[PDB]
Amino acid sequence: SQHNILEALNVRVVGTGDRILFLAHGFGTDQSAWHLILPYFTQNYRVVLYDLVCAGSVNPDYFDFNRYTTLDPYVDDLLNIVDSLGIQNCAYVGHSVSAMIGIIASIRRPELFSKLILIGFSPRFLNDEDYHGGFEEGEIEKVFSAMEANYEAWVHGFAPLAVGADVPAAVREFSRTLFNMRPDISLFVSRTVFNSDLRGVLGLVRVPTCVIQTAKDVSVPASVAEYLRSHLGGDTTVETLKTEGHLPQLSAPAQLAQFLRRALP
Ligand SMILES: CC(=O)/C=C/C=C(C)\C=C\C1=C(C)C[C@H](O)CC1(C)C
Repeated sequence: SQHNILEALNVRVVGTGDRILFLAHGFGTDQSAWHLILPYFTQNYRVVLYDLVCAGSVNPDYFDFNRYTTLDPYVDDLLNIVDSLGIQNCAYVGHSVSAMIGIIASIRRPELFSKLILIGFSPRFLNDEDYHGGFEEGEIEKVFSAMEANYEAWVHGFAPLAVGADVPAAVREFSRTLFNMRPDISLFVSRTVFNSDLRGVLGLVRVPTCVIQTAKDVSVPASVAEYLRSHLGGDTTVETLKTEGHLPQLSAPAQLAQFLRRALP
């Protein structure tokens, strides 16, 4: 139930250091997205990885549509893993939805995180009055229709856009993990995430935070970076990668590793 979570979400611990580094993947991927970055840190860090319940590498029977209606159960899962491993202090790297999860988690448990590293992070995707998130409700409904009508065609068109840079290996990988997801789960999670809004709680963040924005993220306008600088409550830094795309850990691992290396405690 809540009790076999380590096996259910493929929790793996690698590396040698005392300092615990948590690598948390985002939408459409699983923990294998970190495999190019991982060798940069395993000599100096104790690295914890897991898969979100919605990952295609997780048994889809674990995805309870009745439960996973907001981000809060996802946060519960993260903290359950943390507590189950007996982790009292760690550095946390969250990509995409895992960035959103980490924000909430750090408000709940400020003492747990020495540092938040947020990659491809947005507090809100939908545009509001005086807020450019990058999407509109009508647009999103058409995406959901395409996903339902022919998920695989959608993935085929989407994966290259999301990877952004001309790195076929990265596109192929992101496609693979998207195709592994059960289509109805992908759609449901997308609905959940698109209708989330963390703008109200950004000021409550107390933990030191590094935001790593990419050059041209389909999910995150450049304006969001400055917004986060203005609104995040903790000691915050914002930095921009020179490479384009939503998935730097696959498309530009050397550059991402460099940024991480100097941001990490
Ligand atoms: C079709 C199109 O161009 C618009 C993208 C539509 C998808 C479904 C967006 C998916 C996601 C991206 C990849 C990264 C975000 O962090 C989380 C979120 C669920 C919003």
